[PDB]
Amino acid sequence: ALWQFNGMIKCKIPSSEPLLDFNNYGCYCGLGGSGTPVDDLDRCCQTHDNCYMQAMKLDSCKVLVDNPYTNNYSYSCSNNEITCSSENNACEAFICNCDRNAAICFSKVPYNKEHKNLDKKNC
Ligand SMILES: [Ca+2]
Repeated sequence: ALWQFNGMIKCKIPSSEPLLDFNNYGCYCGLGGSGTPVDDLDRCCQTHDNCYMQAMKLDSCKVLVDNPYTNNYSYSCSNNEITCSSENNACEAFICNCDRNAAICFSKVPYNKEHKNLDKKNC
């Protein structure tokens, strides 16, 4: 869910408030997304959106009424490393991996303040 995703990002970027820093960034970081990613961070978000769409296609996820945003899963942050739990059932395990991948992606690319709250006229 959103609360676990927030924590994974802070796990990799301890100085951030991910729900403030990465929401509404580019054409893809935030709800929805279309167009050509504006930079590599925006591309991390595009990949993440695709991952969520893929999760949605899984039989296992289609059984739950809960979408990725509210679907809770278990993970730990230790020494700034993220570990998705073996106790997650298939859907939750898939979503946890989508989240883990984006958090690490976010921690490896430049952050461009001029892409924050981007006019979706660029998308
Ligand atoms: Ca998005």
